[PDB]
Formats: sequence, C-alpha cells, structure tokens
Amino acid sequence: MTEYKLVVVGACGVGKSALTIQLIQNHFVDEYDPTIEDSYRKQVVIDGETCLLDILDTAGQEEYSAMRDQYMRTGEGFLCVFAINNTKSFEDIHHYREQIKRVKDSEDVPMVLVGNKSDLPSRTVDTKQAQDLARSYGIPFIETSAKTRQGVDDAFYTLVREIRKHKEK
Ligand SMILES: CCC(=O)N1CC2(CCN(c3nc(OC4CCN(CC)CC4)nc4c(F)c(-c5c(C)ccc6[nH]ncc56)c(Cl)cc34)CC2)C1
Ligand SMILES: Nc1nc2c(ncn2[C@@H]2O[C@H](COP(=O)(O)OP(=O)(O)O)[C@@H](O)[C@H]2O)c(=O)[nH]1
Ligand SMILES: [Mg+2]
Repeated sequence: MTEYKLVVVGACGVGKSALTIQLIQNHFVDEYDPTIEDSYRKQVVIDGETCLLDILDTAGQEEYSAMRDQYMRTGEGFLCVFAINNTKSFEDIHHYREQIKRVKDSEDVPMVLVGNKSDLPSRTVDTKQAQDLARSYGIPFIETSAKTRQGVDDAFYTLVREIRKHKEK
C-alpha cells in the first residue's frame, strides 16, 4: 500500500471539507464546522494500485505559521480549491500557489486547480478564467460539485497521477 499525502487549500466556504467528505464518506454535508482541521484516510485502487490517501483539510488561522510550513512541506500534492461563485476565492489562488512554491522550493509541484460548486447558477468566475490560470501554472483544472459529487473522484485521482508523474511511488 503506497501512501499519498494530499493537502486541500483554499478560502473559507469554498467546499474543502465538503469535497473531502464526499470522497471519504460519500455524502454531502451542508454545515461542516469551519474550525475543524484534520487529516483523513481513504483506501482507493487507482490504476490497479492500492493507495492510502492521507488528506489534510486545512482550516483555522491565516498568519504566517511556522508549523504550517511543516505539514505543507511533507505534502506531496495540493488541491487548490476555489468556488465558481466566489471571485475572491479564485483571486486568492495566486497567493496559495506562491506560498506552496516557496515551501517546496519548486515551480514543479503536483497541484490540481479545482473550481467547486459547479451546480450553482450564474458563476462569477468563468471557465476561461480558470483554464487560463491552470494553463499558466502548467497544472490540470477540474470542475467539481461536492453537492452532486460530480468531478470529486476526478480531482483526487488526477492529483494522485500528478504526484506519480513527478516522482516514483
Ligand atoms: C474558514 C476556515 C477555513 O476553511 N480555512 C482555510 C483557511 C486557512 C488559512 N488560510 C490562509 N490564508 C492566507 O492568507 C490570507 C490573507 C492573504 N490573502 C491573499 C492576499 C489570502 C488569505 N494564507 C495562507 C497560507 F499562506 C497558507 C500557507 C501555505 C499555502 C503554505 C505554506 C504555509 N506556511 N504558512 C502558511 C502557509 C495556508 Cl495553508 C493558509 C492560508 C485562509 C483560509 C481558513
Ligand atoms: N451548492 C453547493 N454548496 C456547496 C458545495 N460545496 C460546499 N458547499 C457548501 O458550502 C459551504 C461551505 O462548505 P465547506 O465544505 O464547509 O467549506 P470549507 O470552508 O472550504 O471547508 C457549506 O454550506 C457547504 O454545504 C458545492 O459543490 N455546491
Ligand atoms: Mg472546512
């Protein structure tokens, strides 16, 4: 069983917890405590390889943490999540990638950009915006809904494949 340390980042309210819970429990939670930051485990077979995913769902404080660095340092892949009806959460992606790059000291970190809440009408971040950003970074963009579960497996499996492509697992 190979292990993969995944870290889910993004602004409050984008659906980091809901996405993780969908993967790890197959249900949609509508009010998961915003103060709970924890690691979760899922056993999945991905391309005939039994994987144990260790998924860190971030929460809490924003100011430069020194132990944030630590878990961020050992994470092998990062889901960068924004919500398509939250323009600021998309803008914040520049900052999350900047910070991930600094800690990993690389422009080549396994990362997937996730645009969540695709089930909601009248998005404020259009697909072109998200594609242009993912293309600039050289990473996949995946649209998700934690509500309907559409794209959830895609997002997490893709990230596992990005980790494999960067390093032997
Ligand atoms: C509602 C509860 C909830 O769901 N959560 C998720 C939550 C975690 C904390 N989070 C962050 N916020 C900001 O900065 C803020 C001011 C500046 N704007 C842009 C100008 C962006 C926002 N920086 C962050 C940051 F740098 C990192 C980070 C990274 C990636 C890598 C190495 C690192 N070492 N140390 C911090 C750090 C991390 Cl992990 C989170 C935030 C806010 C959102 C709280
Ligand atoms: N319509 C819709 N709501 C969502 C989706 N994902 C999360 N939510 C809701 O958005 C709010 C924040 O979700 P949460 O997972 O707590 O976000 P976090 O703060 O990033 O962990 C909650 O009310 C969730 O039920 C989604 O895909 N669609
Ligand atoms: Mg949460």
